[PDB]
Amino acid sequence: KVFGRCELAAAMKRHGLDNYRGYSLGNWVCAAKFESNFNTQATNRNTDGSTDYGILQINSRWWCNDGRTPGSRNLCNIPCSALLSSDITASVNCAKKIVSDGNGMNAWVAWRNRCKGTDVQAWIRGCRL
Ligand code: NA
Repeated sequence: KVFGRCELAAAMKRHGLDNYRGYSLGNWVCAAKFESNFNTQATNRNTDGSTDYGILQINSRWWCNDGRTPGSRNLCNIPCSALLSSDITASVNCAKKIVSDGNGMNAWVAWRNRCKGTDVQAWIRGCRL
C-alpha cells in the first residue's frame, strides 16, 4: 500500500507513535517519506547482504528474520515479510524497539540526514488528526 501523508500520520498516531520516545509525529512521517516514499512494500538490499523492509526500512541485520542474513538477530520476533503489510502494526511495534535501543531516530540514517532539525511539523500540516 502507498499511504497519503495525512493517512500515514493518522495510522502512526492510532498505533501510538506520536511523541513516542519524544519524537513528534512529523519526525515519523518524514522518516517514512525518505525511507519508503510511504510504500509498505518497499524493500532495499544493503551491501552487507541484509535487507531493509517496509515503510520504515527495518533491517534484517537485527530486527526481523528473512532467513538470508547470516549472523543476524530477529530482535522484533517477526518475519521481515510482516513489515510489508498494508496494516503498519508490526512496523510500528518494531520501530518502537528500534527507537528505544539508545540512539533514538539516528538508527534511521535517512532521518538523520534529511529530517533531523528540519521543520518536521510541515509533514503533518493541514492533517485532521
Ligand atoms: Na535477522
